[PDB]
Amino acid sequence: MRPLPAGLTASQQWTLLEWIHMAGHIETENELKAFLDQVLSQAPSERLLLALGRLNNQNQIQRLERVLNVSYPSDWLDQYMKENYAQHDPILRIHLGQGPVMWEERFNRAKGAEEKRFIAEATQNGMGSGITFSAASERNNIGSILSIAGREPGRNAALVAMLNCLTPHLHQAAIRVA
Amino acid sequence: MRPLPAGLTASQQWTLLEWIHMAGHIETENELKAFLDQVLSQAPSERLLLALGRLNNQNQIQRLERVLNVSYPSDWLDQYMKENYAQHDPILRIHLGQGPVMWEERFNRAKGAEEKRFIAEATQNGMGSGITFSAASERNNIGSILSIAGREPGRNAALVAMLNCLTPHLHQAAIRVA
Ligand SMILES: CCCCCCCCCC(=O)N[C@H]1CCOC1=O
Ligand SMILES: CCCCCCCCCC(=O)N[C@H]1CCOC1=O
Repeated sequence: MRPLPAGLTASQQWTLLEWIHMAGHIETENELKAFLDQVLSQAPSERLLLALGRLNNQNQIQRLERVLNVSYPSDWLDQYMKENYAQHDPILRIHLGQGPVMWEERFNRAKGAEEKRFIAEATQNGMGSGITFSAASERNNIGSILSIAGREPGRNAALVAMLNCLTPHLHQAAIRVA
Repeated sequence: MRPLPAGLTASQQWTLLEWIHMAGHIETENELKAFLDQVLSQAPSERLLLALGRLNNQNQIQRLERVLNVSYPSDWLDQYMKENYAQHDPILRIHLGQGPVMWEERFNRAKGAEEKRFIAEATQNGMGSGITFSAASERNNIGSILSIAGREPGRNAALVAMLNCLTPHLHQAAIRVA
């Protein structure tokens, strides 16, 4: 169980409490999207996506089970699907449950030709910077990712810690919804 | 979704945050008992039980699915089973999800002969006073009760509100465990 954030203001503590409390009441996809809309309204980004996947033995997604697009550009997602980006996107190779991953950091470390191609295209589409939080359940090798695009979220240590702590609860909600 | 408590101190707010955060990570019966042990250590009682049941159309338990005895006296539970108290105990007739129920209040309103008999026996066994919190999911007509014996918990408005808010999360955990 990931530790709760230190250094939050009373308002930030209350927000996180509200978020986890609300997450525990989510039963439907509509409720989940609506809740993610509200979370996003508190973050310096307009682009959020949650995905649920079946995992390999190293907690990496081997199959996407459910994608809940809250606010990624539909044209970007259409391209991602058409161009087979799932196979090249470094973010889909994360070991879920191992801590938040900053995209710029991960992208800078990419060496493969197809990976670099993807990164260049993501960059042109305003997706060169962002953060992905994750949680995994080995009850049935299933995990979730919460992705937020932009440079500003990663710079807000409090928000990062709050979203990180929310993620396991979003994961349980996503399992219930699925 | 039940509203979060007003008037909590920062320490009480933190406790509730820790409880709901922890509840969302519970996967096994062992984890659930251990967690309930920790919650009980924060309440003026030594007697706690959680039960999961299938519900009728009015959100009353029609069948007990799982009982997790944390600290009810084993002899009391043995008697409860042997003497068919499930059929007479006013607390098992609660409409789950309709707010905390104070036992003394409920017991004072009992008119049936067998009900009164049960109440007299419960009273002799130190179970004349207490509180039952509840939550229900109509996804599959399933609900949980959290019972705590004693007069002192009910007198602590903050604790009552905190436990009440924790209960839906205990319910989701109990479903996962079952
Ligand atoms: C089935 C295809 C739709 C699933 C797309 C899921 C993408 C999740 C990982 C993620 O956030 N990657 C970022 C990295 C840069 O650009 C993206 O998009
Ligand atoms: C299958 C039998 C065991 C299940 C027992 C469940 C009891 C839950 C309701 C409850 O807390 N009633 C109180 C009221 C006074 O005395 C009790 O015990």
